[PDB]
Amino acid sequence: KDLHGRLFINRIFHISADRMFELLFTSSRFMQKFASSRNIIDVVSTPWTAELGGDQLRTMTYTIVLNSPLTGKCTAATEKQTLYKESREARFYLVDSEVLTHDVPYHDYFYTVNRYCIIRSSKQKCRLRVSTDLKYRKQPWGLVKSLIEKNSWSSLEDYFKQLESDLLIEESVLNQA
Repeated sequence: KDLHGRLFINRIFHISADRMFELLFTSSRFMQKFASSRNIIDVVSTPWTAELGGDQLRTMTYTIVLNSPLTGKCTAATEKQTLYKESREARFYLVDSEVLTHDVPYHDYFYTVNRYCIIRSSKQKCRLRVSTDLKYRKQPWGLVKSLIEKNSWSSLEDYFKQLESDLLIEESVLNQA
């Protein structure tokens, strides 16, 4: 853990900081393959756009195919991302994302905030840190809250485990030559 939330990824990758940003935060081959493998469909992203103070913003929408008897056939989702003005090309990227689901039970109660930190180590190597917090617009109580928490944290752990694994596979491709 860190002060922001549960720390899911904290790993050195032999991928440059700039390439890591491109992999995760543009419409990359890696992301097309990763989203499809997670049954995330109809991905639409606005362009990264500067706002007055120097942060850059974009919005993504997509549909998560769940096929679950607990959460339903699918859910729409919205992800708003902020690339912080403190970021520096080839050195440091900080992206905060706020993710809302539209259709699952209790969708109006909770949302997630993820913080992605990419820090240069060397010319072709960086550290990726990802932390997530589960936030509430309406506080559930007791057994309802425990159900939301257990299912959300389990789903997030599986997602980031696969993201990490797939980045290690991409790392192998990038370092072959």
